[PDB]
Amino acid sequence: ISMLVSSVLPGTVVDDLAYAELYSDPPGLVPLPEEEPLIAKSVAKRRNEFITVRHCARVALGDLGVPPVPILKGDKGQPCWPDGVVGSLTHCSGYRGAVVGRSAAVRSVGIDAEPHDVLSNGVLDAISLPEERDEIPSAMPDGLHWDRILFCAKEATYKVWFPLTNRWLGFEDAHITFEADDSGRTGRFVSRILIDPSALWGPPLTTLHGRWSVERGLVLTAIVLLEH
Ligand SMILES: CC(C)(COP(=O)(O)OP(=O)(O)OC[C@H]1O[C@@H](n2cnc3c(N)ncnc32)[C@H](O)[C@@H]1OP(=O)(O)O)[C@@H](O)C(=O)NCCC(=O)NCCS
Ligand SMILES: [Mg+2]
Repeated sequence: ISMLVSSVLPGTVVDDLAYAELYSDPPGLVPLPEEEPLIAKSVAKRRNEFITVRHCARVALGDLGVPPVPILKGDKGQPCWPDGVVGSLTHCSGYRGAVVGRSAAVRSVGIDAEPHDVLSNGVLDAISLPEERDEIPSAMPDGLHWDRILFCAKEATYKVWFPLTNRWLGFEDAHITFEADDSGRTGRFVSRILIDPSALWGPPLTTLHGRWSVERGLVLTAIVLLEH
């Protein structure tokens, strides 16, 4: 099938990026030796997911011109990319995906996949602002689980943010606004950061523009920031 993450990478960015995805855990994918301590005591389902996602990452790197390398885990769980590379990883039920780019062209990337299923009201209240719960249902087509799409967009926001700030970003630290395309299955979002927006260097992260998509029972979101 066609790759789902394509739908949330706009033309302005897609040619600076490489990506790969899978919808299962193929047998005989293996970790690189350096990675094995990370999943040595993990349950098989996590072990295999980890392996598959790292495999997608190396396939994408390969497309970028980067030889296969181990991808370790940093201090706050972030992937350790090779120098000169930025990227993002995501998994959920029925999806494993990776997007990478060269850091000379791409400042940061965050992606996230979720099942297109409802969230509990308890979760919705923890991850949303009162104003989002008022605004989004009007912006989004009936039938979309906009609670999950919101949640997915917030997680993508953190992933694009952390490599540029090395600071925490909570769910109530960004206000997300949505629009829907005519298809009703794709659209844009903007995350407005509500805390100190300063990057470690360069321009501040004040308003982050992303894309969302619903297809094959999945929500995909992505934010891509280019180097200017
Ligand atoms: C870490 C988190 C963002 C992961 O998102 P998720 O949708 O639950 O799970 P995903 O499978 O999509 O993503 C997991 C991957 O995120 C990546 N990740 C973890 N921490 C990260 C960080 N600090 N920066 C960037 N990427 C990170 C990892 O690569 C991980 O996979 P791996 O363990 O195989 O290497 C999420 O679990 C979380 O804890 N969020 C709290 C922060 C947040 O979302 N704030 C909202 C800001 S508006
Ligand atoms: Mg997710």
